[PDB]
Amino acid sequence: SMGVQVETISPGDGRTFPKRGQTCVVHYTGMLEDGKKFDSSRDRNKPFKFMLGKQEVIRGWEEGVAQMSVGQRAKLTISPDYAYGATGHPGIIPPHATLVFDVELLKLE
Ligand SMILES: C=C1CCN2C(=O)COc3cccc(c3)[C@@H](CCc3ccc(OC)c(OC)c3)OC(=O)[C@@H]3CCCCN3C(=O)C(=O)C(C)(C)COC(=O)[C@H](C)NC(=O)[C@H]2C1
Repeated sequence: SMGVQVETISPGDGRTFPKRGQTCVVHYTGMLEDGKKFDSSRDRNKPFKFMLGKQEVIRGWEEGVAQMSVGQRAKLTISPDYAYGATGHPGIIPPHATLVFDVELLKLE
């Protein structure tokens, strides 16, 4: 029940929530719980896309972004259980890391 915490930064439209099969178009910035940024689609000036229902992203995103409506900006705090677990992500994220993502849901495709 606490694998991902979603805290609203600015609201969306309150009606359009992503469904399985839909593609979410987002800008994000990921950091360790300490605060050290490890990636951001904003640094590439190009939104990230992922389709729900396909195991395309860590579980904290799959459940976390589905709680967001189009336009919403939110802070997602994801336990290692819902992220990279005991293994981490090769050369990026250590074992048992708590992650924090600033996510803006731009549109659905
Ligand atoms: C210019 C580019 C560099 C090369 N390039 C990629 O190499 C694509 O890399 C990914 C794409 C989609 C999802 C993934 C990783 C997955 C990782 C693989 C995966 C998939 C599913 C899992 O379960 C079912 C899982 O369970 C363990 C693991 O990333 C995630 O889910 C979460 C949530 C979505 C945002 C990224 N995410 C992170 O953590 C991070 O910020 C990373 C990966 C450290 C850094 O991301 C990036 O640079 C972004 C994405 N790269 C790109 O935009 C393209 C273009």
